Amino acid sequence: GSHMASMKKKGSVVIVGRINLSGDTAYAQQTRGEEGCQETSQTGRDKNQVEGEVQIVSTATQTFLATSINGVLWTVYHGAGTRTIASPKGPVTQMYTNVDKDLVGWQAPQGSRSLTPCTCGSSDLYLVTRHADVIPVRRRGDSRGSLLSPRPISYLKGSSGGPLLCPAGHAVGIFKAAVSTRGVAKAVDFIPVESLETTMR
Ligand SMILES: *[C@](O)(C(=O)NC1CC1)[C@H](CCC)NC(=O)[C@@H]1[C@H]2CCC[C@H]2CN1C(=O)[C@@H](NC(=O)[C@@H](NC(=O)c1cnccn1)C1CCCCC1)C(C)(C)C
Ligand SMILES: [Zn+2]
Repeated sequence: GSHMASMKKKGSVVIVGRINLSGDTAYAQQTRGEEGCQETSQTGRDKNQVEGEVQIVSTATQTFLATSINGVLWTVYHGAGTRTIASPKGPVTQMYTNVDKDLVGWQAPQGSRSLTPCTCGSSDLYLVTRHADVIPVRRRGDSRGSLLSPRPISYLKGSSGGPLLCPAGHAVGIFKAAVSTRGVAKAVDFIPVESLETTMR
């Protein structure tokens, strides 16, 4: 048995900022502070204006990224689980959930802009991090790329759910995991955009 009246609900994922890629300079903007984020996670009611393609999102314990592609805001299952996302009308249920792909998605919030999937086949990629660094990555397989400049794994913490882009700024993948050796990230693992496209039909 258990006491049902005291069973808690998981909070919603909350948009707390964005990585601004609109100009000549990439930079992180915060749109909600910690107290606001906590309240909004509980109510699921977020009246803030959303802008841009890459959102900074938070659960109760973690902060990471979510990326709009083709009208869906995507992130990683290992970060978001099955959580709703906060919105002006209250919590919004996931439109896609796939633990096997490590992928989730919600309808893209009004005001967001979407990336278009890459069609050029370029293996010269750019990873956008949660601190708005744009890091060159050479594609090494369907779901792997090598960092041109290896970094401590700390550099990539919080970037899960962010985009890998081709030279034309189209979406190639969603960053999911670092391949690390003695704390140094030499490569990255990602969910290829073709996998998102199959999920969408
Ligand atoms: C991302 O979720 C994030 O931004 N999280 C912060 C809290 C909000 C995070 C970004 C990492 C820089 N991703 C992860 O933590 C992923 C997820 C994927 C499912 C489990 C976790 C683990 N993870 C990783 O990136 C890990 N990497 C690995 O487990 C790789 N293995 C190794 O690096 C390794 C090293 N020595 C011996 C054996 N293995 C594997 C390699 C094969 C492909 C998948 C990843 C860590 C260790 C956290 C970087
Ligand atoms: Zn492209």
